[PDB]
Amino acid sequence: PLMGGFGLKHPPPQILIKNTPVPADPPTTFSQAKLASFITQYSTGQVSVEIEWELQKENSKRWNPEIQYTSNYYKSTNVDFAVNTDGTYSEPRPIGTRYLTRNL
Amino acid sequence: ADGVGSSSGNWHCDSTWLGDRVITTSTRTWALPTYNNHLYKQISNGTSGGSTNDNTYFGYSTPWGYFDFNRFHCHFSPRDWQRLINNNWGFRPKRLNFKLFNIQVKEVTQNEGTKTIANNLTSTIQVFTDSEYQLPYVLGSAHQGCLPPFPADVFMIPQYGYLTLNNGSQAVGRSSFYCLEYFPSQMLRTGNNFEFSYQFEDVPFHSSYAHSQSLDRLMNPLIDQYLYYLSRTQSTGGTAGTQQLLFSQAGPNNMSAQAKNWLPGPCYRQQRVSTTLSQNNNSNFAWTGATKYHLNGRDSLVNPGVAMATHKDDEERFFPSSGVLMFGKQGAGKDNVDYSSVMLTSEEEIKTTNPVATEQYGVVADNLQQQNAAPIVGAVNSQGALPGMVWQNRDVYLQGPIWAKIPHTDGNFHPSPLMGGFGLKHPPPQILIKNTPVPADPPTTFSQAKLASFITQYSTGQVSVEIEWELQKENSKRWNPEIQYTSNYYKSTNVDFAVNTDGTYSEPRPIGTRYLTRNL
Amino acid sequence: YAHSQSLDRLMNPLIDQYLYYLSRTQSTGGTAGTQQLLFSQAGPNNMSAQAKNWLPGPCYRQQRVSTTLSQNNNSNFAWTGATKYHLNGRDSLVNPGVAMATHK
Repeated sequence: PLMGGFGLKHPPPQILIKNTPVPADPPTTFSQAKLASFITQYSTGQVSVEIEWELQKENSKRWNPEIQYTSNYYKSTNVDFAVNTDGTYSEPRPIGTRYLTRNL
Repeated sequence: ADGVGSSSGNWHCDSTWLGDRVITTSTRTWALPTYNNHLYKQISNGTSGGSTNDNTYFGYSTPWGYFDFNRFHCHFSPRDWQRLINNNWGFRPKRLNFKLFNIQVKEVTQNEGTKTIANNLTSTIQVFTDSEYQLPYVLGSAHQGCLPPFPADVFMIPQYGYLTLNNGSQAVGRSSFYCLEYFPSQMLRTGNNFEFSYQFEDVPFHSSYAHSQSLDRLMNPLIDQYLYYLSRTQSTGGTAGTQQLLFSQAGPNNMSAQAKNWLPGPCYRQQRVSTTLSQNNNSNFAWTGATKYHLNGRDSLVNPGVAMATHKDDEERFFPSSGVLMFGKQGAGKDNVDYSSVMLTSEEEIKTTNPVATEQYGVVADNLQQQNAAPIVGAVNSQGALPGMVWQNRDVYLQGPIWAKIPHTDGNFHPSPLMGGFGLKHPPPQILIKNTPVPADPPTTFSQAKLASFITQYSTGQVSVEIEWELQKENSKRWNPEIQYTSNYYKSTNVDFAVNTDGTYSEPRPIGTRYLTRNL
Repeated sequence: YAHSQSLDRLMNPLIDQYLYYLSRTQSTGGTAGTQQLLFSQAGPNNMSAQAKNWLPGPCYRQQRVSTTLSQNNNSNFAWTGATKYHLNGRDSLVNPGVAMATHK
């Protein structure tokens, strides 16, 4: 994929969910028209997704230290990757996946 | 175990195509109201009012509703119907399975002007099938109220009623009254579900195909016949007309004169109507010039009638008045709607074996000729069954009825439904459903009168019907390509057999079942 | 046994049919009679116009005779007006004939 990712011929199936329609009271005389009146309704619940990942461990003879991803040492008004005073979670920066080096 | 917090069933819609079987299955959401305030009622219409003698009836409307799946588009998507009619010569139903599940019962109450709706967890509904066919069988009259063609629609369940012998509006002595509470029925609360299985009796395959040969062309075009016919009764080329009997062998030159083993199917004539308005007469002949039958003093229109070709070659515009099934387009009125709204079916394919609906069956002699008396030949407008006669049944449609119940009688002739379908002596039992009445608070002092005050109530739920179909595969040595049913290639504002911008599912045209050919 | 339903009344009296029939060939209410094709669904109001799956049994007509003497014609039509069949040059009276209702 050009956005980056894992191209999959059979990706994880997409899960579809819908509230079953519940009709409001029909008339007492028969009518062929479909029922256009429903009870206003919504649903809530919990969802768990669990992915097992396989890792390729870094094995390298490089003598000097690697570059690592580290948080800023200096003081700040609020912590990065944490809620603010109002309770809003924010992500300060995009975090790329490549800090390690290999030989080309 | 069942309960108020667990679902009684799952949603299933599929068509499984395996070998020579196809199993179609549908699920819909229904809503069943309370009919007749839980009352049986006599209903009748007499000739005393503006009604004529033909329209009189006597019968009863019940509190009960009933499920009707009897139309094909209940069980087939337009794509599943296309696989069927393109690839197969015939099909017949084998068995069905039926389920009610996920039943909600809800009470509704009015306070001033506000409405409110609440679950009633302890209420029931009553469901029974008439396995023994002890009730008037009201399916197969092509009534509305079938499951919708499109699975996302929610439909109202139709009220059950029946008609009985009458004289005028009054009832005769043989008139029957049926109390439906007098059968055993299963009672279901919101955790209960209902199921039964039915197996179709052996029925001939509906023939989905056209003949690639007309009935009168079965001959070899190359070879003469050894039989003779009477070619000429008069002397040819002579200065006198002296009569002489001359015989000839029929051959490629005159095929119309050859001897033939078979005859076209039976004929009962219809009046011809043109879609071009100028060609029709100026009058209202719809009822007057109609083809009717007369039963116990009441004239009943013959609709659609015996299966007959809609029109002959190179006449598109003519159709028999009552002869063809007529379907309406989505959102069409019930009364005096214009021609553009209806969809006229046509039988093209049976021109081979069947006479044209609007024309005479043939011509027979009216007299015994003499040297004095000229021969006279009359037309045959209506012709019953003769030996050596072959015909095709009317074609089923995606919008049309699947089966009918063969009346129980001493005798019948070729018991196949005239709307098209599968005639069944033991059709699928009709399923009856009703909300059990729940009384409003009775008085604190005893009274003998029955309780007329009830809690306003209705129920909803899910219904699954699953039919296994047997297929007759097409095996043909035809070299050139068949005609197939195909969607239009050109662009359009909206897709055929799909919802529009407003969400309304529509069916553009009736789809007949015969695109394949066989040899006659 | 007798049937408790006539052959043409097998319908549900409550519900309309989804099929249509040709109700009127002429323009209604207009100062001109210009022909126009108008279709309608048959229903409880007109049952005679509904589509039906079956037809009444076969018919071979008989001459009608009244027990009231005054109503009958004055002649002897017993043999002459009789319903006969013709077999090898001999006319045989059709008796009793195909099963048909005696009277309406």
